[PDB]
Amino acid sequence: SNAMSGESARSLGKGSAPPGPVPEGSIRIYSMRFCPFAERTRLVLKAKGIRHEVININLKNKPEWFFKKNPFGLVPVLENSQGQLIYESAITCEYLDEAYPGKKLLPDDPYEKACQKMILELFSKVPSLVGSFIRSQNKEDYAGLKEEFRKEFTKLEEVLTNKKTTFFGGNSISMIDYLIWPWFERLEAMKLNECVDHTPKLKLWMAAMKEDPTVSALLTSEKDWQGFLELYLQNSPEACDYGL
Amino acid sequence: SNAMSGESARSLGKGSAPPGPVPEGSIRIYSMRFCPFAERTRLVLKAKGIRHEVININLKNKPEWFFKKNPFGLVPVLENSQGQLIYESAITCEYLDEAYPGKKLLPDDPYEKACQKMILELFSKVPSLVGSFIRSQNKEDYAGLKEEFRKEFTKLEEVLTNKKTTFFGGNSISMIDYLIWPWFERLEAMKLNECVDHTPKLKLWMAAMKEDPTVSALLTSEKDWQGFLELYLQNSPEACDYGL
Repeated sequence: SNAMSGESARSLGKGSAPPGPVPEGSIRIYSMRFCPFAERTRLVLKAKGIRHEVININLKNKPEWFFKKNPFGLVPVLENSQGQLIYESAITCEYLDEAYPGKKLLPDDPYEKACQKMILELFSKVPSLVGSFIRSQNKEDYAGLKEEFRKEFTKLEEVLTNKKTTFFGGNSISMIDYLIWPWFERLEAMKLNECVDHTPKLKLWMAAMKEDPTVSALLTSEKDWQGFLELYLQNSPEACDYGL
Repeated sequence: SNAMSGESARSLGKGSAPPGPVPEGSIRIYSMRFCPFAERTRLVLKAKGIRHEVININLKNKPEWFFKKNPFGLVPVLENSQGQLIYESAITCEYLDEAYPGKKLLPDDPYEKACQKMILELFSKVPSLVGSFIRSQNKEDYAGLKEEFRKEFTKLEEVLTNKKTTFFGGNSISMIDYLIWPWFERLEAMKLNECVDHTPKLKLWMAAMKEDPTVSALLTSEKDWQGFLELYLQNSPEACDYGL
């Protein structure tokens, strides 16, 4: 398969040197191959056809210089040739949509843009629920979390039902779809396919997202992801490079 | 004193008569007189000179119809004559800045606009610390929380230092100052004024904000705030109307 983004780039850990300045005409993304928050930014870069380079950060052995890129020490972080730094996944995505030409991902209409950001807050509980599920130590907690997924997924189903459209912002894929897609991308890998069996519009949306050329170009092995996940929970410095 | 931002409106609770229609050319804000998040929205409405009506919600006796304005059941909520509903304080502020004429509060530059949103994230721990502080009942826990305030205020002082500006978005007042002002406005009332003494530029920004005409027009009694707070902590249905 053709390696996209920074799918083959080994991560930078403790003792790595700070990278050199970003070349003129390019934008750098500090990312992690399996981070859903950094995937939002990689999806936008691909969709808009922005020339970019990827540096992967070993999130379980972070270089001290990374905290100079983002004081929170989290990926994604964008860095341009002027040395400007942009962090927070949603801020990185909105910045790229505004600063570069190509397909316009967010609507200009103030209310429509506000709707995409309100849908993002309707989704906000999913990332921590995904977190609690992966760290689940017994069958009782495990089963209850599946019911929570169904409850949160129903709120998204309601948005699609009212909008009477395939995607969260209309007939075509827009910003909001790319912002929430990295968590749905892993549902099958997490064995959570049953959580969408009472949300038919969201299940059709997932199928339609899998067919998008940008989405499709970034898909990776479900087994590299489970393998990564096992090591990440063990706080392994080898987690972020699993499969390389 | 002269009320120009819903200071005189008794809150609507369970059983109360819901409001009429929103007049054409005006916008409604569902608010609460002492809510710092809804205050961000009131500051933006006043600064831009937007015709608006304030409806206060009794947060400790919430009408069930309010959940149809915002499924989260929180203020602020904007509602126009077309029936569009906008919620989440930061979303309500950006929407008003984009949709209406008057003074521009957010910068035109994509990076400068991204900086405002990253500074809001650097401030994001302050509301939860304020929550914990007001609930503190131990001398050790009281002193400990003050050290955390000092550390969060230092992150804000560093932004002002690096920028060499009076305000968080330049040498003139802008969106970001209004978004964080409602918490600093109350430090004196909470007996936390001394927590800003180690952050000189932050203390001068507080003085400068106090002199802004928009900030000054929304001035309230420190004692009304304190009295409201005691009752709010007791989950009293009389809290939101304190002073009326």
